[PDB]
Amino acid sequence: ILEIPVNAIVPNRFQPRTIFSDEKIKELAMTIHTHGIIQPIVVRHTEEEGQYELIAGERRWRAVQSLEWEKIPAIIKDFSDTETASVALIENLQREELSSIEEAHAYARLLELHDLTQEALAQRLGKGQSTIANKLRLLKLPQPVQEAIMEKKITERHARALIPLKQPELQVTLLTEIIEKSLNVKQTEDRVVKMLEQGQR
Amino acid sequence: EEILEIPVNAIVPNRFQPRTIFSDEKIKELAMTIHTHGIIQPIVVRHTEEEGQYELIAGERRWRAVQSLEWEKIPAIIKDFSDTETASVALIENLQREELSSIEEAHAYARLLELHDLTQEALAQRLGKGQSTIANKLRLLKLPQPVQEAIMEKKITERHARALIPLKQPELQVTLLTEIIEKSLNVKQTEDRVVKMLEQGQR
DNA sequence: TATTTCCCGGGAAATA
DNA sequence: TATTTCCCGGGAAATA
Repeated sequence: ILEIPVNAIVPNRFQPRTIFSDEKIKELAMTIHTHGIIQPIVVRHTEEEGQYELIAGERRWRAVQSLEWEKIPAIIKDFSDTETASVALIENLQREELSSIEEAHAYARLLELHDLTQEALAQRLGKGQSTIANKLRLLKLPQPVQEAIMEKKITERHARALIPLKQPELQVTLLTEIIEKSLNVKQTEDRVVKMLEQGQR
Repeated sequence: EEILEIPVNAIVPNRFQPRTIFSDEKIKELAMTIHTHGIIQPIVVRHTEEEGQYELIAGERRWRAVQSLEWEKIPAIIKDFSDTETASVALIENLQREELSSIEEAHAYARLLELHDLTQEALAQRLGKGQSTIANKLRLLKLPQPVQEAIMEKKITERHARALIPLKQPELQVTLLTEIIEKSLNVKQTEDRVVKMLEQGQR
């Protein structure tokens, strides 16, 4: 038995997220408030270190979330015969892909250090000179926008669509609107066009 | 160029490269390809600060395969690269990461479904994908081996191979595969070329 | 391994 | 090199 952070636990990832009745949870939380915690939750380790995935006791975990405890008693499971092999597969599938700005910084360094042409770099990476150029352009964008690219909140084309505005204040404005209204790039491109007619008036 | 045999014990991973994670099965799969035909693409290394010790530049995967095969020696190409060159070679490789082919993913999905007795829905949930995306990959496993190789060798795209499935006859599919390559057909054309061949099945 | 339809961002050709 | 244009396969919603 181990006490683990309530924030570290996530529901069973293969199953759909369960939705419990507030009354049934309150009814369970009142059973914990009276008699205490009686059965610890069962979890395992995720790909990340500080993070656990719930196997059993999702109901009890939710009860202690509402009771606002920082810690929850838990039983860790150390499975290998299948788990470790499958975790290797799922990780080999969900390979961590570098963001536009990450690549842009990588391209910038490679061009500075080894005095390469964009053509030369594009050749090596099996890409078009224009693809390299349009990534490097993103480096001129405001740091808030660059973070949104990294945090994968927006796509490359989203950030590219902001470049024409040229004014950092106008860009960070739309960035928040893109996220809040979940705008696609086609919408984002139009939203820019319309703001460059408000620049005329 | 020049190939030389060096001690497996003398080689260390690329400093600037992040600590790689390889599947024991994928390594064993490579080691068994070396054990059978007795041929390896030689690793690229350089000399360290110490003598008789080499630092790996490329081919960490192949080096690991020969470690498990328990050979004392590994064919290698020495390069006089500076800490900057070595670091940039690590970057360019970290950029041009080998992305898994449709068939590779299909085989991965099939195993994951066999192992954990999961639904396609369940797997799709875990991988953050749509049930249909999982289904349509697994479908490719029914295609002729020539077509499956073309996917792997990246001669055609997933959607190309998917478009062949309706031509339920393996002979008709391998026919179009060659036509897709020869005429450099996109998927839209390949879909039409199939429709037209299912009116030649009527005639 | 169920299949069809089709929207949309990657990314490169065209262009400056 | 930097910028504009826009085609097309990934991949998921819909599934006469």
